[PDB]
Amino acid sequence: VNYTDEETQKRKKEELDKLMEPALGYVTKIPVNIPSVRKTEISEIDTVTDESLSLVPNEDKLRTIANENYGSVVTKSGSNTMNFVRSGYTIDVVHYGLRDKGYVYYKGVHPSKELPKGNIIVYQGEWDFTSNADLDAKRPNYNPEFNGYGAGQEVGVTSADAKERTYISKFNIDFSNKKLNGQLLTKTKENQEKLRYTVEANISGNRFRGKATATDKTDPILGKDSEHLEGGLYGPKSEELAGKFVAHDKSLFAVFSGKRGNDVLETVKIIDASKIDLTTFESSELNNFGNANVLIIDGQKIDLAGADFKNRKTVDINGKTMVAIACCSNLEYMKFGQLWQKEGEQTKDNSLFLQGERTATDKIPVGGNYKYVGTWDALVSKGTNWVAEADNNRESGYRSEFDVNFGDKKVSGKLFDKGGIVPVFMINADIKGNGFTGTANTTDTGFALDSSQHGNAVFSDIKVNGGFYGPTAGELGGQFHHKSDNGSVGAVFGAKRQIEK
Repeated sequence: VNYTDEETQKRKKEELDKLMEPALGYVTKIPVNIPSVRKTEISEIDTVTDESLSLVPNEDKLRTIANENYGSVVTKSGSNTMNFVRSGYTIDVVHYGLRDKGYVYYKGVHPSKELPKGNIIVYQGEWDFTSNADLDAKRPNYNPEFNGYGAGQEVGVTSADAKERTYISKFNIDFSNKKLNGQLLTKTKENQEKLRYTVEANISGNRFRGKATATDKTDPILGKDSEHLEGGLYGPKSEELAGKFVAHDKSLFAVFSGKRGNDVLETVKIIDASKIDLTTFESSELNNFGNANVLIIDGQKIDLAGADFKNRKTVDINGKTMVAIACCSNLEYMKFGQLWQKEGEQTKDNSLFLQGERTATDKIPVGGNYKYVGTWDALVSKGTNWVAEADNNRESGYRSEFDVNFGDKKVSGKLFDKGGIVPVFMINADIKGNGFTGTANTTDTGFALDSSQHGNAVFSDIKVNGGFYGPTAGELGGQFHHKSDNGSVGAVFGAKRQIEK
């Protein structure tokens, strides 16, 4: 007898919900019935963490099984059309028996940090799917759509098993309203299109969450709705998208991909997420899906929220032990802080990081003068290392204070050492869109690294990049960095808008 875990509808729902988590990609295994069971649901749905488009998920393992047992692996990725996303399958087309038949997947690169400012933008692409395996699901021994005897009965049937059919996808993305509609079609050799699903989703960050509605509930393979469709926009300015949905009965796993035309569109930043390497003082980008309170390292997530003012989070990723100090608890829409790899008592790859969810451009205050109070993190290196570490002291801590004039579109700021009553860094920037750009300066003679003859640090007009974050730009953050021989600095800062008592 075949004993399996009883699952409540609750548990099932939760399991589906967990699949809605953003990721670079997803991949599932095509269900193959063991001889004793009549039905095998889709279940092995794994996230994808690798950032290489050329790497096809589990094509390695499938190749292997196609080697030991003889085998013929065919891989469809849509690599000849897409630049940032890959979707499709890798499948042993000569499959028999009980070994792996293959996998269906999507994956992407550079989760978009810029979106088209508005309007409806069309994305065209393709989609693929795998069914579950079921003997008692009225799947015909001859299928007019899918090759072979009893497709979908013992082994999941895929888009690869389709008789002279192409599986096209079309999307309308309303960037003004952050809504998304779409059609998944099947075109025949006679160039006749058949709608199979319609999709609807809402956009948060660079991800969209919604549903796929099966247009023909009488279809034994493609006839079940999905309330669990999730995907993302990929490419620096949302050039492409890819995503997936799962049928509510786990009887279908579909992936899809789209790409917009060449019409040059005005974009807007929605996400800031980068790090400054504290030994080269270069700034690199971080992957991020629009949630500033999560840090994406090597395709795996790290929650930064905590009960303290700032919080230390230690997470193991690919053997690498990562430690991140993330500030602050009063910042709902941004985080910044320290990030390194733990090497026993040593620490490598030291870096500062900043993340924030940019305010809607049309929601930036047109006028008014506001104070922003927060803190900062920094490393200055000139023979010795001066350091700023985020804290909760408004009076004598490592303060950061900001006067924002939304009328004159200017930002003035002071970055204090602790105890000091004069700032060691001074920021002047100009507001454009939902960001600001400027300069950080030391005083004419700068500030001392250690409190004679200990050195003085001096920095002239270092580029400052920053943004406003939150629904109404009530939070602000920024970074600056510079490496030379007369001295180097990496710094990130964050501040919360004030009201007077």
